[PDB]
Amino acid sequence: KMSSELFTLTYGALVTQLCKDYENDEDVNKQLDKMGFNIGVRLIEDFLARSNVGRCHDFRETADVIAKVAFKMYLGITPSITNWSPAGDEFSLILENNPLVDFVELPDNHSSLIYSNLLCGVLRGALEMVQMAVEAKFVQDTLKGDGVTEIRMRFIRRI
Amino acid sequence: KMSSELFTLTYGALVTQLCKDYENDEDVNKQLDKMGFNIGVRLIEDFLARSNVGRCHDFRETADVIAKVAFKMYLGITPSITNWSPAGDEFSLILENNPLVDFVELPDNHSSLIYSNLLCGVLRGALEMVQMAVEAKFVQDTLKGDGVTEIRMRFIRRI
Repeated sequence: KMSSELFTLTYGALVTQLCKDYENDEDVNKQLDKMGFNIGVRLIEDFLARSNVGRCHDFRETADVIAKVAFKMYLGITPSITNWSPAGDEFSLILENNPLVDFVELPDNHSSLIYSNLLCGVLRGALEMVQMAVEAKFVQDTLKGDGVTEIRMRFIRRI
Repeated sequence: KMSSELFTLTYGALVTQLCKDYENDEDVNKQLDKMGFNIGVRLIEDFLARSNVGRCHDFRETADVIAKVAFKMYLGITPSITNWSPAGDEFSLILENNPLVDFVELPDNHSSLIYSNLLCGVLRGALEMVQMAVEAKFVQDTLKGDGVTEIRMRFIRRI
């Protein structure tokens, strides 16, 4: 196990490089999400090998495992699961900080950048590989002056 | 604290992006080292705040702190310190794996890529900020079929 500061600074270098390569926040958002997807498709293999979940396609069990096991294992934090839809097909992950944003305050010119957008791709890619089509999106971000960071996750369909 | 697999895959995404941006292994090596330098100049502040070292410019004490505290804290591993020069101005860090290379075997066409070159920049940038000019370079790499990964560090001058 390792503390996170070298990880967060390395992620910072990646965002910096993408900003150099695209000079447009929406393009950066997109590339972070695509990279995250590729990471998630690989990361799920590590996770399933190390965990006790096996084969399952239950959305609530999935929320619990993501929040209480995967976030802890890979980011050192445990977000809360809140704000369930009536159908039980949508939930939020609530993070007290932004785990990738220790000490990285945004320029006012970059209001549209979703700095930690990689994480949405990772969630979507990982779950695709266990036959669950989901959408993950930031709806709050402490970097933008919100009181929490919130990732909203929606179950679309079984694959 | 967090396990390393999301960190190593994120670093992988960074190397991948640089390979797309440059298509030349030497250019990638250079950019990783430059990014590492920028990271090290920031990381040293985190480290000094969290540690008991204060103000010091002793090369052997520095080797010990790097190996036994900083590597453990930021990468979850403790390299050995070996192979001291007679003058005590050069030493090696010996790593049993490549910490950033879990599951990333190189193409034969990329023999010149120093995949984890970011780490050399981090070492040099961090030490510059405590007034020590050093050179850090990979001299062995498990990714290239060597039996260990070895980073050679040389003290140049006080700044």
